[PDB]
Amino acid sequence: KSLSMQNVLIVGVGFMGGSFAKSLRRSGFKGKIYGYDINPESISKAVDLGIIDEGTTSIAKVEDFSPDFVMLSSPVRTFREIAKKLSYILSEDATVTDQGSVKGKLVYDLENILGKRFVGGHPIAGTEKSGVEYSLDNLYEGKKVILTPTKKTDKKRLKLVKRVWEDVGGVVEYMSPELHDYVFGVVSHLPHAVAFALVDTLIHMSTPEVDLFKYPGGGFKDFTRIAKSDPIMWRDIFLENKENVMKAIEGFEKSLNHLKELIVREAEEELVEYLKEVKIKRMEID
Amino acid sequence: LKSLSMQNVLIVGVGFMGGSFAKSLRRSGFKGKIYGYDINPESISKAVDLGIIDEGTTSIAKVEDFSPDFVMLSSPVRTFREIAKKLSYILSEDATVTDQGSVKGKLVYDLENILGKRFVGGHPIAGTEKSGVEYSLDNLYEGKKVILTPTKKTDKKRLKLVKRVWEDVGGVVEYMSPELHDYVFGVVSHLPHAVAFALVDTLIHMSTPEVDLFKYPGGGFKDFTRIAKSDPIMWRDIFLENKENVMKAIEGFEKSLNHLKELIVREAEEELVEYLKEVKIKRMEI
Ligand SMILES: NC(=O)c1ccc[n+]([C@@H]2O[C@H](COP(=O)([O-])OP(=O)(O)OC[C@H]3O[C@@H](n4cnc5c(N)ncnc54)[C@H](O)[C@@H]3O)[C@@H](O)[C@H]2O)c1
Ligand SMILES: NC(=O)c1ccc[n+]([C@@H]2O[C@H](COP(=O)([O-])OP(=O)(O)OC[C@H]3O[C@@H](n4cnc5c(N)ncnc54)[C@H](O)[C@@H]3O)[C@@H](O)[C@H]2O)c1
Ligand SMILES: O=C(O)CCc1ccc(O)cc1
Ligand SMILES: [Cl-]
Repeated sequence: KSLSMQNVLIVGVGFMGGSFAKSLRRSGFKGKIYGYDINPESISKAVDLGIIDEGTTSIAKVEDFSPDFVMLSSPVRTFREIAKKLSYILSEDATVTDQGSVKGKLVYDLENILGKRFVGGHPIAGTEKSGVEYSLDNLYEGKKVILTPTKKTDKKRLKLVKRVWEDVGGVVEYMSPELHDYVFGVVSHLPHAVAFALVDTLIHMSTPEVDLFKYPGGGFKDFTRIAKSDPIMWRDIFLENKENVMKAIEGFEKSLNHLKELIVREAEEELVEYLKEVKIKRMEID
Repeated sequence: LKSLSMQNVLIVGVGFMGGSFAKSLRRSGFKGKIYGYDINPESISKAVDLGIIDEGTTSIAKVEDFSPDFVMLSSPVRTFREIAKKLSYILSEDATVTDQGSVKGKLVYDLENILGKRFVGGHPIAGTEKSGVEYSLDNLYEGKKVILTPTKKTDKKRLKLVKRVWEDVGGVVEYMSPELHDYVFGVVSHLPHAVAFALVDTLIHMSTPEVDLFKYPGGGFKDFTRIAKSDPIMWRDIFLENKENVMKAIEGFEKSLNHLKELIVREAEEELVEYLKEVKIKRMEI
């Protein structure tokens, strides 16, 4: 009947932060939406789009905003040092949460830094776009949002963050931080990794007279979609989820090694079978 | 008048590509007969029902009553040889045979050995992961590359014919030796298929009694693996027929993947970024 999120801080006002801010307003949130960014232009473009009401590039200026709900949306490796400043600035009743692509250890360090204020999350929604000029107001509609509560999580804040994601249309599901990094190490980080390595392959396998990038129409096209992926976002994911990424890369090698042994032996029905399972499983999801 | 040059067309393999060929031929104003040959009698009746072929047969002998002067081989690649042996005597000396097979190389020379002057090797760089005459399109080749692989033995009159025919359906024709062809598409087509298939195979064997990874397709897995729904027989044929190149391509890819793994393990922040930045190469886009 009447609610309690006064002032919302968007930390890192780019594509995800702006999609959050826009989505939230479009769901009928009527309080303040503020921005903190190291880039004055991220805040400038954002204000000019009516995406935020006001922002800054001083973290100290954030206290004048009195945020009670903070969404972290910069690259994941900026989170810890930002949480530290925030822990001196934020009211004990503020809630802090995030859209970072990695969870695991990060969620525990952030609980430790921010005490009971922290709830880890990750919307599985993305279109590989960069910058706030690209942000959408319906990005989260029908998408899984994963929250990663731990024994220490404040239940009410868990509930508050969950409601909020539902208001922008997300479908919420809980996972342990560790399980999240495994699941997404395999389902998301590993595919990006092989996409980057494929692009690298075609660079090294071109000759001066033969440009392999002239011939995308035979299966490579979907892979070029990594053209748009942000190199700093991915460097940060790869390092922060290092262990699980190595594991996922190893399982893949395992799969690729099998397939190629089938090719070497010049199998036939084994190979056909292998391809047949893969088709069947990949069709199940679409 | 002009097309006394092509009167009776045989499509061998009345599937997605064979039917897309028949459909584009008709659409471009071909008035002659289009016949079909397939070991699957359902391919034939479906093609006739859909107005894609006028008549067809599952009996190779029958093909002689059709009197074909232009044959487009559209079955899985490893059927071409045995089929060719049947055609070498069923077909007129004045007939032309060409193909849409995804591999060239040795198979081109073999087919000019069986078929003589009749044969011209070809490969339209068009299509999708779908199988079956039901998914045939009438505009599949428009503005797509088509690679013809003439040799020192190719009849020049038949080359011009096939080339013209690909142009009448919207194709953009260029030439490659049969060996360069198999190198190029080994790397830009066959390798991305192997990699997509192995990507799916990875989620199968990294799933667990604690988690079905197929439940989370939205972080990159889906987009990158459409082509893993491709047809198992077609791909088996491709991997075996072009094995020396597929193996070289896969090894080259492992060299790239290993490089990235290396940058990740030693947390080489700057190099990683620069490796990922490779995707911003102009060569690539759209
Ligand atoms: N597909 C996706 O784009 C997607 C999906 C899920 C999660 N995420 C997560 O969203 C977060 C942000 O991603 P994005 O795609 O919006 O990126 P983006 O490149 O648009 O924006 C990042 C924004 O954060 C700002 N920023 C960078 N360093 C900062 C710092 N030290 N302090 C304050 N601000 C800083 C940048 O100026 C930019 O405005 C990441 O944690 C990422 O893992 C992205
Ligand atoms: N996008 C693509 O799917 C694509 C693109 C370019 C080239 N190709 C090539 O085109 C050919 C056909 O591919 P498709 O995707 O149309 O496969 P498809 O499965 O749709 O159709 C192949 C057809 O050949 C028939 N067939 C199988 N063995 C046969 C035999 N021994 N004799 C006669 N018919 C036989 C099948 O019954 C089927 O009707 C393949 O050589 C493939 O490499 C495919
Ligand atoms: O599905 C795709 O995008 C690849 C289509 C495609 C597959 C094989 C081939 O030889 C040419 C084209
Ligand atoms: Cl192409």
